[PDB]
Amino acid sequence: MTREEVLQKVAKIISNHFDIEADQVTDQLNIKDDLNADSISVMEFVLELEDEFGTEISDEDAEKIETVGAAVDYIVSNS
Repeated sequence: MTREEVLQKVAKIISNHFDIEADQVTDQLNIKDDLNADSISVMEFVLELEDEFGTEISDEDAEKIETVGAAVDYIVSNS
């Protein structure tokens, strides 16, 4: 629910789904681009995060909030 739990989970699920480093994952390293994750996948990642954390993610911002920081900064700031 907090920035910690969220940041961790996201970093884990992401570092687990892709071949990125859970330690390298930085706000300046968008996974969507870095990993080049597909578009459809976004519909899934944006869901799990919205479910686990329990927050509504817009359809537009959902295209920007696809980075380590762009994610937590959204889930947290949104609460």
